Amino acid sequence: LRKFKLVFLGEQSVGKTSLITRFMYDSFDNTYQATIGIDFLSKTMYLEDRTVRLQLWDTAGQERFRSLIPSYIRDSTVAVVVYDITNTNSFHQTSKWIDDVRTERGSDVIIMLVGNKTDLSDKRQVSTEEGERKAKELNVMFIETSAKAGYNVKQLFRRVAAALP
Ligand SMILES: Nc1nc2c(ncn2[C@@H]2O[C@H](COP(=O)(O)OP(=O)(O)NP(=O)(O)O)[C@@H](O)[C@H]2O)c(=O)[nH]1
Ligand SMILES: [Mg+2]
Repeated sequence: LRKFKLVFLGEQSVGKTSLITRFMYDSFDNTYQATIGIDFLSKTMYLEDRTVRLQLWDTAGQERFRSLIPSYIRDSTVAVVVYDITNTNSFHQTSKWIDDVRTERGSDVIIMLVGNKTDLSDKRQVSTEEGERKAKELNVMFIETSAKAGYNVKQLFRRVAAALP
């Protein structure tokens, strides 16, 4: 089968896992269950009217697990790097995650920068335009989402899939 190989990266608590579960299961939980190490989903699905093997690695944002991540980045055609629009540190820290992807794959990768939690726009600390500007500077795609609301979650996956050969 064709593969659709993604890795989710980003600081702790930004909503990596929640994006994945909203997409795959239409499921969201307010309760925080930290990802420990690297979790994995492999599923045969239909993409754009073809059978595709999804291989999705969901990494922990905690620094203590970061040493595990390079081999998973190496095997991933798509890297999804997530931040929380309410947390400026999480936004600036996307740089190291993108650098980690470049270290392993150079330009031979699709990267999507995601500003998540737009349902919390009252608490927004990073503008949409700041995100767009950073993405363009780094030569990566950009989207804003809300895993909680189910906003732009399917679109995230559609857009990275559309970039696959
Ligand atoms: N309001 C709101 N909360 C969200 C959103 N996405 C995730 N959360 C919340 O933020 C917390 C962390 O979410 P989670 O998906 O576990 O984040 P993660 O990036 O996978 N964390 P880790 O790196 O620890 O695995 C949870 O309490 C979850 O409910 C969102 O779009 N909006
Ligand atoms: Mg997680």
